[PDB]
Amino acid sequence: SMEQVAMELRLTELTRLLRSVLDQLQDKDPARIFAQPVSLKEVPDYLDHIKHPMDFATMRKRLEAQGYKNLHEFEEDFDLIIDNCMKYNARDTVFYRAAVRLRDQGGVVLRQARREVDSIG
Repeated sequence: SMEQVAMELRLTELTRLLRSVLDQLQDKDPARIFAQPVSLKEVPDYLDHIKHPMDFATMRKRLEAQGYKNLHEFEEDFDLIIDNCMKYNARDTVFYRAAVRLRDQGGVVLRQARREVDSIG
């Protein structure tokens, strides 16, 4: 149906906007601490601690399959990146600190992304 196509075009345009958002958030991680999944070879207990691991490569795979239906879903995954790190790692670590700085810097990007999502529809 034409209605189905129109909905598909809206999801495509959302995907474009989310890709730009993703790029901007990942620029706020110049150390590439959040770029890839925590390796279970290197941190074998990780899944005892963290029940829903997340990282930027995993988000990018979801995104390119148009797997984010709205901005809330994308933000949920971004928050997992931060929140998982802040639980597993202590306050005195480069990991935790990186997460805090990513959260603080990413909030600015996401604030305007929400306005754009609402504005364009």
